[PDB]
Amino acid sequence: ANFEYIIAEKRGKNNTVGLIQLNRPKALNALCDGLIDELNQALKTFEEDPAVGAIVLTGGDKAFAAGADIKEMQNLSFQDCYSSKFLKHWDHLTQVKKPVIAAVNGYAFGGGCELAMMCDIIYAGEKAQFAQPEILIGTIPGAGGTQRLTRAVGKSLAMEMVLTGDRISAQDAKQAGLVSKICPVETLVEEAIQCAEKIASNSKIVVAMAKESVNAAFEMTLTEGSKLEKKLFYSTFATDDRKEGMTAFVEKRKANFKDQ
Amino acid sequence: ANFEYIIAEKRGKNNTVGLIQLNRPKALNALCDGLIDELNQALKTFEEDPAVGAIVLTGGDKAFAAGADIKEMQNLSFQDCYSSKFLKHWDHLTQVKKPVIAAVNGYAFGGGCELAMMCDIIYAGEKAQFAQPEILIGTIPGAGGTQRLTRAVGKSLAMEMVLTGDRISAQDAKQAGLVSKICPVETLVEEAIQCAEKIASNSKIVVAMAKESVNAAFEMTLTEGSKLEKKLFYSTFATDDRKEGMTAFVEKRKANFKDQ
Amino acid sequence: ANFEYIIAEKRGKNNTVGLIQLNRPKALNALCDGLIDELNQALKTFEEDPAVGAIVLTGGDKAFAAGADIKEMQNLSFQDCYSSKFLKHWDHLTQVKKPVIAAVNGYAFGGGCELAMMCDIIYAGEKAQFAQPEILIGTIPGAGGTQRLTRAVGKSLAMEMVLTGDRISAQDAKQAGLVSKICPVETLVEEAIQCAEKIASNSKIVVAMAKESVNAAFEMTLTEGSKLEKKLFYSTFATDDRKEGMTAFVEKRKANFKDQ
Amino acid sequence: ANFEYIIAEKRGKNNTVGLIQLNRPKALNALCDGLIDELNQALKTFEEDPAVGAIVLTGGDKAFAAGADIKEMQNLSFQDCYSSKFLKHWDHLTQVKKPVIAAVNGYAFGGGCELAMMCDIIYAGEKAQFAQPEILIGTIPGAGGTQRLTRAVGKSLAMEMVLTGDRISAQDAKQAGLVSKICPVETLVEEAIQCAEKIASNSKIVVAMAKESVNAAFEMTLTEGSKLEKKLFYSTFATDDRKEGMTAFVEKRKANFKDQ
Amino acid sequence: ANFEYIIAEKRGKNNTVGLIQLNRPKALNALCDGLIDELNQALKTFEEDPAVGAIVLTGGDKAFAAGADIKEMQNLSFQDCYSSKFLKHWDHLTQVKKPVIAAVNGYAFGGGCELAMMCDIIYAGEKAQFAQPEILIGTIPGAGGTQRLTRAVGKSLAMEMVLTGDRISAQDAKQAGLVSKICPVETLVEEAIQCAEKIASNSKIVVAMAKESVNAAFEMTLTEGSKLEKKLFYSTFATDDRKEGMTAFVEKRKANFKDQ
Amino acid sequence: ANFEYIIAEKRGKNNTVGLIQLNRPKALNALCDGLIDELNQALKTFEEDPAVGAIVLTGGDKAFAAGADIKEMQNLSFQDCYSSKFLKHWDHLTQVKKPVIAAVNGYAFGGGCELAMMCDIIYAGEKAQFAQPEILIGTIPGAGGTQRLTRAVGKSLAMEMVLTGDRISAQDAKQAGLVSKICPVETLVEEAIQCAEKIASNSKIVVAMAKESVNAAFEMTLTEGSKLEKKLFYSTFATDDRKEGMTAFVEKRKANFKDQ
Ligand SMILES: CCCCCCCC(=O)SCCNC(=O)CCNC(=O)[C@H](O)C(C)(C)COP(=O)(O)OP(=O)(O)OC[C@H]1O[C@@H](n2cnc3c(N)ncnc32)[C@H](O)[C@@H]1OP(=O)(O)O
Ligand SMILES: CCCCCCCC(=O)SCCNC(=O)CCNC(=O)[C@H](O)C(C)(C)COP(=O)(O)OP(=O)(O)OC[C@H]1O[C@@H](n2cnc3c(N)ncnc32)[C@H](O)[C@@H]1OP(=O)(O)O
Ligand SMILES: CCCCCCCC(=O)SCCNC(=O)CCNC(=O)[C@H](O)C(C)(C)COP(=O)(O)OP(=O)(O)OC[C@H]1O[C@@H](n2cnc3c(N)ncnc32)[C@H](O)[C@@H]1OP(=O)(O)O
Ligand SMILES: CCCCCCCC(=O)SCCNC(=O)CCNC(=O)[C@H](O)C(C)(C)COP(=O)(O)OP(=O)(O)OC[C@H]1O[C@@H](n2cnc3c(N)ncnc32)[C@H](O)[C@@H]1OP(=O)(O)O
Ligand SMILES: CCCCCCCC(=O)SCCNC(=O)CCNC(=O)[C@H](O)C(C)(C)COP(=O)(O)OP(=O)(O)OC[C@H]1O[C@@H](n2cnc3c(N)ncnc32)[C@H](O)[C@@H]1OP(=O)(O)O
Ligand SMILES: CCCCCCCC(=O)SCCNC(=O)CCNC(=O)[C@H](O)C(C)(C)COP(=O)(O)OP(=O)(O)OC[C@H]1O[C@@H](n2cnc3c(N)ncnc32)[C@H](O)[C@@H]1OP(=O)(O)O
Ligand SMILES: [Mg+2]
Ligand SMILES: [Mg+2]
Repeated sequence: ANFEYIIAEKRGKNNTVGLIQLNRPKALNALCDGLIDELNQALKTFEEDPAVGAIVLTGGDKAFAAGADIKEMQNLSFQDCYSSKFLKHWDHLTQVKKPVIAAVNGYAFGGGCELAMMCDIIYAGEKAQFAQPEILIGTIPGAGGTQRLTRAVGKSLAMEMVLTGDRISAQDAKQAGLVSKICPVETLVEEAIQCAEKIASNSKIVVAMAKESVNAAFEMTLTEGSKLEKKLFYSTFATDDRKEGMTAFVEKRKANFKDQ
Repeated sequence: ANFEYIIAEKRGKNNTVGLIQLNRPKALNALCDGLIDELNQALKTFEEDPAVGAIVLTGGDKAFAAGADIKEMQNLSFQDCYSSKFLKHWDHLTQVKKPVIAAVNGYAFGGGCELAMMCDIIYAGEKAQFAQPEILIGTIPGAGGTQRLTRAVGKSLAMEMVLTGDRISAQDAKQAGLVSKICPVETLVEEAIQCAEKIASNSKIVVAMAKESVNAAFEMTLTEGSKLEKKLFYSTFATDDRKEGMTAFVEKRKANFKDQ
Repeated sequence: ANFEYIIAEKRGKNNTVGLIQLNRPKALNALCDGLIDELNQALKTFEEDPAVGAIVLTGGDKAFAAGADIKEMQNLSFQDCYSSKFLKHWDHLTQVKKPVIAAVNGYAFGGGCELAMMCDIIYAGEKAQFAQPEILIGTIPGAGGTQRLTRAVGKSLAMEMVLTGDRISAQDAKQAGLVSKICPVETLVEEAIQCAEKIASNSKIVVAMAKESVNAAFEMTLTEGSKLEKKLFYSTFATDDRKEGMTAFVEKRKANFKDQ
Repeated sequence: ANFEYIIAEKRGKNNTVGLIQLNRPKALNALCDGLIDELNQALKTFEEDPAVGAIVLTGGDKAFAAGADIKEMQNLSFQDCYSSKFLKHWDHLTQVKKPVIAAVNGYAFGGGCELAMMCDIIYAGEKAQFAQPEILIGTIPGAGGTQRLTRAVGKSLAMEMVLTGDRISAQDAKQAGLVSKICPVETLVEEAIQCAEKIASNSKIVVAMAKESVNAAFEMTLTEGSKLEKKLFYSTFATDDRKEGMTAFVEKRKANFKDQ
Repeated sequence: ANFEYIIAEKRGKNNTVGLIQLNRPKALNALCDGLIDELNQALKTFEEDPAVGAIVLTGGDKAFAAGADIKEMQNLSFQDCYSSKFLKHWDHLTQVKKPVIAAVNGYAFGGGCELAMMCDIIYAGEKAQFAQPEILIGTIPGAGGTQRLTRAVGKSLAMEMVLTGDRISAQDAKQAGLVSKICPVETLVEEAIQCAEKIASNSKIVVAMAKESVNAAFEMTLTEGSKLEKKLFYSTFATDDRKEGMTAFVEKRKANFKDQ
Repeated sequence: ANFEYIIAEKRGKNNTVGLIQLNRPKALNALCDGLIDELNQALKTFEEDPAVGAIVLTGGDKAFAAGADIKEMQNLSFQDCYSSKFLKHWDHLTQVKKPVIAAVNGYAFGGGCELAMMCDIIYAGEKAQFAQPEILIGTIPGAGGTQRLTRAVGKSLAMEMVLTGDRISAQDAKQAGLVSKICPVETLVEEAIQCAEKIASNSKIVVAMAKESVNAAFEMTLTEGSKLEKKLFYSTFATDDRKEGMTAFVEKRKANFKDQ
């Protein structure tokens, strides 16, 4: 559809991966309400499509997302934070059932780093940079900059970034555990699509159950997380893909999953 | 007693280290019911042995453990998994009170990675590989593979492995946090025994309390985890080894612990 | 004030950073009760000063802190713990609202490692070393040596250090996530003061909210932690520094925070 | 609007209370998808309405709600539950930030008891009956019938109701703590509206913060829940109603809250 | 089988309920090692029986259980308690998948109250009494006496019983939430068996899922409890009894469950 | 002493119970900073006094405590609450390791209800009343009024009291779980002292462990709470009172505890 701030298209072979690109190179991909709206619409369309198995959220080659639009929240009041339209539709990424890969190129600061952290996998470019400069403008992160970041890179580095606003390179993010792979700036998006393709080639119902169990590691205690994982594991046997997948292995052949 | 799938013996000076070697070079150490039953028996006898202070779990030079036998759970239905005696004796390692070290040589896939992740310390070989290919056969990890992994390597890398099934090298595991030390393939087992020897050289009662204190980090909040650690710290003053160890510091000599 | 174990002074330009140096180059900065008292007093004075924005905790070039004085706790009984004046004023550093940076040079063992882990940021020297040798004296870490360590470096490395007492290098500490920056031995203290200055230049009220939100990651679930972050983010709009910081950005100028 | 299964209207003086009634006497107010969709619409309309301060959910004199429509979920398969439009929009009532009072008359079984427990306050009639008969049809509660009930009436009584499917009288629910007030069958709705009017007479912002603080008790530990309550207590000081409410108290007059 | 301290028999029509009666009227059913072992054996036998659907745990008319045998743990030591197993095998009731009903007649003190609290449902006689007199002998509860009690009766009453050792009447336990139904002394066992029969008539697989859902209300947060309950609810559709139960309702007939 | 708002004295035989009375009949025992400062001092001296075993907190015959002084927080700013001295030192009552009983007579509103809930046991008079009218002045509870209340009386009643500011009778508090015993207005304090004396007749070190175990119910999961109870149960064997208490029981005599 006609989008002013993003470009939604299905990339890769078999049209199984959905690429959501943020088109705003004049503001370094500023996350305004209009952009967030289009982003949520695209995510819903790809999540409600049987062909799409995974989504790849990317930006530009110079900056993935420079965070929220300060020009909009400048004059916001405290009362305008609780009972208003402003800043309420940011956590839609956390309610998606299909895997979402984050291709980060250039600056990913504030809302951008929060947007990437909300995604399952994060692929960063050789020149990518992450930071939480909220402290430099008199505010703190508001979408996971102090919760997901701390759990990923630890307290020592999280405290520094959040309290100093300094940037970390893609290498430090890889070494700290924030990102899983570093790819060239020219092939970052292609590598993310290739990864999404491999993920979409598996049983979607099982992929969702897996994502749910992995995400449950930050909301439960290990003892209960294990029991919840085993219950989801038991439930996999109710699907036909489980029988097909295991039967293919014993017969030494490729499995043909039907998403059921 | 006789064993068909494992080799159990005591190693190290004074025979203070119990070695459990998975012996099935034809199935890449497939974790079948027979192997798990013998593994639990080997863990039990070493647990009830007052001479053994630590246990070392190892496999083969090419494969540590390939996971559960897919040929056995192929025909299993949902009703069987929930209330039938097939997949119910995998979590005995979590109940072992003595420290356990996992000498991972070669493939540690699926149940193997979980088996190693359930131990306290994991020593990996130069050519060791870890993966969670459950998604490739139409299922998800069922022994905490999505809980302990996520807590160690992070959501980004854990999500990829669980959703893509791709392998990670020993170097990637050491940098993430899954394994602590990388050893040559020919010296892995001996170095793990040498580490177990150092552990067994301390008071077992205090070694058990310390092991329980570390495990509490994944089951309680940081506030309550510190209070529990405080009470366990106070409990050490009720043992003779505490007085002996501290007295062995003021007096410049070697401590002679008595496990009491 | 006159101190016998520490040297409290305000370093850096404009006197915005408070430095607490443990001066005991004969027992490797053994954390005696008298030292802990002076340390708590210095922390209180800096925390109750409108000029100090951040604190830097450091020791000697050869040793940061060798842990609690075993000479004192040698003869303590089980009743003397749960019920006396012994080992009770250690966790005061956890209640300090202002950021604290740990400049670790040389040995940081036992209580010294826990003392460093209680801080928000840890800068380690090239020759610095961390360890938890409590197991060698018949005791276990009782001030967060297992809780804050396991959550940072992982179970495998934490279990090893706690059950073996081996020393990890500054490089390994950074790769695991315990420390954020590896600074030269001759410039460690200066770099830490510079970092503290960069933190003390931001809105103190916002810096406090940021620290508390990051600490919440270890006390709450990811869902509730995100909602607590939301309310804290909303509360920033009630301060004057929030508007000044954002207006300066829109106007492309420097922000002059008033700490309110 | 044109509702086929509900009757939404603003009752009470000043139209500050929104009444949502379920009109399906021929099915004991069975919760079908159409009924739930209309229920969610009425909730959103009253939530966005600036005049409505509280909502009152009620049914018939003989049945509040007899649970979900079994005729619809009869042929549903396991795959249908994890997809395909089925059973997703039931928890919308928990996201309503405004207080909701449940006026229960007659049968409140299964989904009806869950819907009542989802509300903040529950007023039951002299003849009201609560039960969880899911077990009698080969299923279990799926919208909190095993979590909120257990937390209110205890494990002993919750187990009996869930495992046996027996009913409890309004007198039993009040003594157990499930309902707060027992009103006559002829004046249950009026008393519920009166309670809603009293709640809609104070600052809506403070009412929202209060409701969130109460729900916080079931999502965190007592230590963290107290700190959030304290932070919310600090936050309300930024509102004008806080100053007006207290000023009126000091001056012995009626406070005129402006909801800001 | 041959039991010296208990009487295990299968009571009720169709032999679907297993009754475990503690036969020791000379020590008020003091829970000794031998008694606990026999109790565990009887539980295991009933749990591994395809006919028994529920278990009824009862004692004498004057005493259900007077707690652990002080004559055995008198000369015990801290070392013999932490490492050497002398007190374990008590939590065998927490691992039972089938519902267990506690018919409490007379004294239920210390271990007896803990034994009853570990069961799912508790039926108390008109003259039954509950207490935690551990404080009177210089000890505290050790089998969840403080955890399960505080979560049912409240902090005020729990604190009083634990710090004073006073007894509460069956009526008080009923109003507080520790007992669900008060039965006459001469009909307590029969009514308890009747309730067990009502539980032993539904799908065992679904009854187990329901019990596990209720037990989970004390191990995690509400938001996570709702998710697990919803997932377990979805899983019930993979069983045959679910379809049979719902089809019988639509057809207005009795359901014939087959435990699958 | 020279107190101006309270009357602290040691009542009961042998002077083993410390009575703290709030003397302010002209303000319904308003909790101002001066009262709280003296209350903390009275709690400190009684906690350090080796003869006092329990404390009893009481008010007047007409009012226990009418909440914080509104006239002192009227002109407070959002920055003052977060940075200034105002509204601090209220949680000291929760840090008292010795048991504390709350004798509530008359009004217990706002801060008074929270102050009473902070104690371990609450004895209420026949005419006592509890309420949380904070909502009527444009504020919410700020000392656990929602956390501890909801966890005791339930969500249904807690929501009503917090959102309507309605008063509940002493009978309602007893049936809900807020108070444990109701006593005549003329003998409330005497019965409270008698209860405190009973608690003071047992081993203080064990009484402390017991209180710590009960408070643990509101900070951890049921699984972890049970394990901590066991460790505290094991730690009790290191005390001499444990041996004395059990030795007296088997010998049918009265135990002479030595507080160690
Ligand atoms: C609860 C739901 C909402 C909560 C979400 C959390 C709140 C937030 O995210 S706060 C926003 C965080 N702040 C930031 O991330 C950093 C702000 N941006 C910057 O500092 C810099 O622009 C930076 C470092 C990224 C790159 O700087 P630089 O290369 O020098 O180029 P710069 O001139 O500044 O940017 C070019 C254009 O991008 C604009 N821009 C950059 N970032 C933003 C932004 N966050 N908002 C609005 N405009 C922006 C610039 O203003 C400029 O536009 P123009 O000249 O037309 O006015
Ligand atoms: C908690 C209750 C249970 C929960 C546990 C969680 C569930 C699981 O663990 S699922 C099992 C894990 N999944 C996998 O391992 C995917 C399997 N991929 C492989 O197995 C590959 O063998 C791999 C990559 C390890 C090595 O590949 P490769 O070197 O080419 O050897 P391969 O060709 O497969 O043959 C070696 C022998 O090992 C057998 N084998 C390997 N893995 C398994 C296995 N998991 N089960 C049974 N047999 C196996 C092979 O079938 C083969 O035997 P054979 O010639 O008689 O047919
Ligand atoms: C509230 C809960 C708080 C408690 C939480 C956990 C409890 C603890 O912290 S236990 C203490 C930590 N344990 C340890 O450090 C094990 C000790 N190993 C060492 O201390 C070594 O000295 C080490 C490795 C740091 C450096 O050793 P090295 O360079 O060879 O020199 P060394 O001779 O040992 O030290 C020089 C002086 O420091 C003293 N010293 C070193 N550490 C300590 C100490 N922890 N306590 C007392 N004195 C110490 C030495 O005794 C020696 O003094 P002296 O010559 O007068 O006898
Ligand atoms: C997020 C996941 C989704 C959310 C999970 C929640 C889903 C659930 O698990 S809840 C489903 C469980 N609910 C129940 O079991 C209660 C079922 N109802 C009954 O058992 C009885 O009707 C009962 C006990 C209320 C007594 O009613 P009674 O006085 O005997 O008269 P009865 O004839 O049964 O009812 C009159 C009409 O109501 C219908 N009715 C009653 N309940 C239902 C129902 N739950 N569904 C459909 N129709 C119903 C009856 O079928 C009958 O209609 P008709 O004659 O036209 O077929
Ligand atoms: C990891 C943790 C696992 C273990 C944790 C469990 C911790 C515990 O349970 S500690 C035990 C706590 N229980 C108690 O304190 C209650 C002890 N019993 C009593 O106080 C009283 O006997 C009471 C009130 C029940 C009834 O008293 P009363 O009616 O006057 O009759 P009484 O004479 O005392 O009892 C008759 C017989 O029962 C014996 N008996 C009663 N209780 C016990 C007991 N707990 N242990 C051993 N013998 C007991 C009596 O000693 C007496 O035997 P005998 O005449 O041969 O000496
Ligand atoms: C975060 C750290 C701090 C957080 C703690 C939480 C914050 C709070 O507690 S907010 C305060 C909440 N408490 C209240 O709102 C109740 C205020 N009290 C009342 O309203 C009365 O008790 C009431 C009407 C219920 C019964 O009182 P009543 O017998 O009718 O006569 P009343 O005039 O009100 O009382 C007599 C004297 O008591 C004074 N008084 C009563 N309550 C207070 C109070 N909370 N503060 C100051 N003075 C009070 C009255 O002002 C009056 O004094 P005066 O004649 O000199 O003006
Ligand atoms: Mg890491
Ligand atoms: Mg109750």
